[PDB]
Amino acid sequence: AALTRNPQFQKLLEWHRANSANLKLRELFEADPERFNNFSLNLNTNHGHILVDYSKNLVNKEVMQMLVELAKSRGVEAARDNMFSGSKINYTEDRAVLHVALRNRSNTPIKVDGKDVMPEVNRVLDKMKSFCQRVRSGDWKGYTGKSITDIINIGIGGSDLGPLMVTEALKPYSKGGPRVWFVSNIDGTHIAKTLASLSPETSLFIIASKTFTTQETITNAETAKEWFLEAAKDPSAVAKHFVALSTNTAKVKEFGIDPQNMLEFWDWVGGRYSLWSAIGLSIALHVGFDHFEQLLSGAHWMDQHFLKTPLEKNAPVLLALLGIWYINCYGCETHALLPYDQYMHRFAAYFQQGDMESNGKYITKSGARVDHQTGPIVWGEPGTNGQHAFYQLIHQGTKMIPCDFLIPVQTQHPIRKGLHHKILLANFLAQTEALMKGKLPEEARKELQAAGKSPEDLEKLLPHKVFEGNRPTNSIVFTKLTPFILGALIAMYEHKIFVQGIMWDINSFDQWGVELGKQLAKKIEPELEGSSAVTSHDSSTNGLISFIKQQRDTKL
Amino acid sequence: AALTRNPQFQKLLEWHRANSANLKLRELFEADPERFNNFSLNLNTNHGHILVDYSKNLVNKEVMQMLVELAKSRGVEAARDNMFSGSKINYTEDRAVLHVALRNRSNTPIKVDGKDVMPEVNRVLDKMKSFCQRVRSGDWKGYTGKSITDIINIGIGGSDLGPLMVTEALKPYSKGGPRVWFVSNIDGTHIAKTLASLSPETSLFIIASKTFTTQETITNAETAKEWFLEAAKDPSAVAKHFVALSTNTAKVKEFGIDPQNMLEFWDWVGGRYSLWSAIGLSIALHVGFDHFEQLLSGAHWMDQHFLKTPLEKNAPVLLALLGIWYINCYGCETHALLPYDQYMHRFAAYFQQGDMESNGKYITKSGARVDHQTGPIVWGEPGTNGQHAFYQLIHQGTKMIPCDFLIPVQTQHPIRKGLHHKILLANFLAQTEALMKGKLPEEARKELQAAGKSPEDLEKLLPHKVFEGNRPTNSIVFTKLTPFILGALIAMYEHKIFVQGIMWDINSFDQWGVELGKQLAKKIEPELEGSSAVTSHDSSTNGLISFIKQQRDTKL
Ligand SMILES: O=P(O)(O)OC[C@H]1O[C@H](O)[C@H](O)[C@@H](O)[C@@H]1O
Repeated sequence: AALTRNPQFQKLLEWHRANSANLKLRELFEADPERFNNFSLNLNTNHGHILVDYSKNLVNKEVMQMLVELAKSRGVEAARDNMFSGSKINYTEDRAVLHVALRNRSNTPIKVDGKDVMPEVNRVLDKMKSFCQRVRSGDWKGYTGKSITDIINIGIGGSDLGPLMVTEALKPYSKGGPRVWFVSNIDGTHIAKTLASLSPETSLFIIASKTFTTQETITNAETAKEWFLEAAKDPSAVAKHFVALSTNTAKVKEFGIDPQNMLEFWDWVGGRYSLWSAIGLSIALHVGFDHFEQLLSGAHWMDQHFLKTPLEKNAPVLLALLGIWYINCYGCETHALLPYDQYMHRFAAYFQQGDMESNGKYITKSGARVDHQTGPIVWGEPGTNGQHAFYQLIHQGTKMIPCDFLIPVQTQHPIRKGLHHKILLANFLAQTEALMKGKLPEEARKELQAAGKSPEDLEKLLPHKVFEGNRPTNSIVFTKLTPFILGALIAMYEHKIFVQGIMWDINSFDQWGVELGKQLAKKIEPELEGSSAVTSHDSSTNGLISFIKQQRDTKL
Repeated sequence: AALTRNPQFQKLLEWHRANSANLKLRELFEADPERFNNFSLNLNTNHGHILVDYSKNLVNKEVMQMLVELAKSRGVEAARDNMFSGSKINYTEDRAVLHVALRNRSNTPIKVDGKDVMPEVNRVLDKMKSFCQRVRSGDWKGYTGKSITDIINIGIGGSDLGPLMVTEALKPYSKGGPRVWFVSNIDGTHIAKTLASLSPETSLFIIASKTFTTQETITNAETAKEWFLEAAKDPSAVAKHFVALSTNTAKVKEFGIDPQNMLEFWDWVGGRYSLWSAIGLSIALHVGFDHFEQLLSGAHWMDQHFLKTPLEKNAPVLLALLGIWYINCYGCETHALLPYDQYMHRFAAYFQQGDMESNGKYITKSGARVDHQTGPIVWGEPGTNGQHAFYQLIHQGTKMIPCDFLIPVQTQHPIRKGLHHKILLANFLAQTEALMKGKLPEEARKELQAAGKSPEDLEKLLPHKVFEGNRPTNSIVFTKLTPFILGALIAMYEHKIFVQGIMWDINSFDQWGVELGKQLAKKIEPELEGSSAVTSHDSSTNGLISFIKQQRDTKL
């Protein structure tokens, strides 16, 4: 595997072995009054600032230099330039990787197979803009002559998580827009509970699927169409109530939607990088096309920051390198995303797909099996909720857990003259300070002494009250969570993921690991029908099927 | 540390070192046709069946025997009896641990300080019943004389997660009940967006907190009171719209709440074990007291199973033991909970608190620091959604991740003559089969050959298409997700957590690790107010505060 054979990596690992035990965050800060200044980036986007403070990490000047040299030796800059120029860097599928084209506001040509993609990107955006105007204005009418009140996105994974997360995060920008609903699970609860609250006369369905063959999405779409036709009783009315977002015109036609009712995207748009494309239609419908364009513009700003900045001062590069340090040198399995923002409640779930489906890989570009760790398990809940759930384990468990804490300076709801946001900010700051500093036995002893505890009760309680500290965090703070800033943040993590994949020599852009489960499910489907025993699998699968058939008709 | 010095543990570890590399799930099933039969428990509760199939784990007869022996020699049987009898097993706080008393339907006396707690448990339950009749019938009137249509639970952590997860899971049982809302985050978005959808005339607030001084909860509660009084304009009207789940009589009275409308619980009720207490009021209001009683009865059934069953066939003990094997022998940091049920969408988040805040610990009963791992990081999303987000990494990444797959046989929504549920079940079954079996080079090769790939393309793609398999799972299948069965499931995991804590020699029932962040936040809060530079912390905390003070003025 290319990483472990790399001499710059071996140097880093050797240094970690010899010296890492001596790194103490409390002491790093005491020895260096300039530590924050030297280990943070303050990015002025001209539409707000993003501060990436990486000073509370187990690093020094030497470590950062070694990490930057490693990025250089792994060819990160050339790989990046190849992505942006439309090279077919998705080598297992022989595809370009061009989510950066979707938000290329500059309109500089990007060629695939000698042909500029920007005219077709811009054509679809124009069509999206026109459609959003028609629906949001009340002009677009349903089959009984009423304006649309509800938009229902039907899709799963990449066709669900982005639009859901973004509409949730940008909820204050949705005033006067139609309601949005997301249906994703094949579990019939999902579509049933949604349809229960809706009228066929005023509901517009958006069928979102790159392939247009995904079982959950097509089944859900068929159920929706059946519910719709039971009321409308007119096949021609489908064109007023269903729109398709796909690359696969043939399958869209087969489902019963005309290409005029389809907004297209392309094979070089990965599903988990797709919200910037036609897949973002439900975002644009909910918040308006203007705000959708600002989302794209913010991503574009971050794209240019990634493209043009020297590695040592490049935000997604530094984030990627810190992650490699913890993954490949410290062996940490996980990475927590902890946004102190209730609107961002689905941000961590989004990056579960974005990170884990990209970099949860084990074969390199050479065909070699990796002999090192690749992508981490991503998880998290918004602050302050998480503090009262799982921070006990972060402070006093036995796992090292790199955390990114995120927060806007300005709240969308400055209620009680700012009291709530003041408290929120205080907790944001205090938690990373606590994780860094800890509490020494001598400090805990004095607290117990002052609390009026007896020598007997004191000694029994003391060790439980000690915080070992030295737990590293990033703090990412931004002026306000606007559409533009959100776009910049999402793109920043997209590029972090890219940099890590290149350093591991894996393909961040394929997903062969989902195929086997789909195949085995198609085999089991027919076996569930009827009351005969199944014997064709291992004894567990067979036994679970027996239980299902036995318990099917028990009237509880 | 006790565990590492235990001879049964050292034997298990030595066996792992010598033999674990040769455990292959495919081979284990091939060699033993009785495997499912001998490595599963089919529990008949008389109100449905719960099948705990642990056969797809990296264990054999000898391993389970070694594991059960370790549980015995770590004192699991004696510790359990001590919990059930009211012994003060929460040893750092000198407290009993009696969530089992809350649902003790048998009413067998359980004594704390020589006094039976059951009369008081039953009195509060009776008051809850009365409250439910009043609100649900429409007899409880708001300040303008109208029936209540909306219930708002205000609370954090254990005062929020349980009621939220259970009302979400039991949504079908809520017919005729008032709508329920949960406000928890201090982030003012949470209360603001909730109150915007509400009428002061028809909304009832439930303030959930032991001390009635918890900062986030009391601040949110005070904001709700202010909004209410803007419309009502009469301090005496508060008593018709605010109730408390608390013991602090004076504070509740000062708030304006009729002390009649305070429902009590006790210090032996841990927050993360509290939904079974007065804290469950919002559940009982939403689905009715009868269904709440069914929830308690399900937990009671599992309590009796845990208490009376020999270890080798005791469901929560076996789950705990498999966890110890993966944590302390294989070194797996995480445990995934994957319910194939949209109604269970908050189940994993609930057990983040239940598990991580319980067992994210590092000091043993003797005061010594553990020299072994304790509680895992718990995470997950409902199936099938997770398949399209992160299962790529579970199948083809570099992490070993024990997963529990959960599903009901019968759906609450059998739409399209059961087609959706048939598909859901097929995926549930197929994913654990896939994780176990993988896909061999010989199988992938035939697929590439059929696809018409060239010799060169076949060779290059082949390793990317192989699934190594040997990834262990539990499958937990149950007749239907009723209130009773849900209660049984929650209690099962409560007791799994308890068993692991005993084996690690830690206190599952305190939470000293949340204290430091609370102290540091209280110090920072007043520092944010004015314009002056803050220099009293480390340079990162100071620099982050400087950025906040500079950016809060910026106009975008
Ligand atoms: O957009 P679709 O063609 O319906 O595919 C949706 C999804 O399904 C798959 O399982 C893959 O995990 C993803 O890459 C994707 O987001």
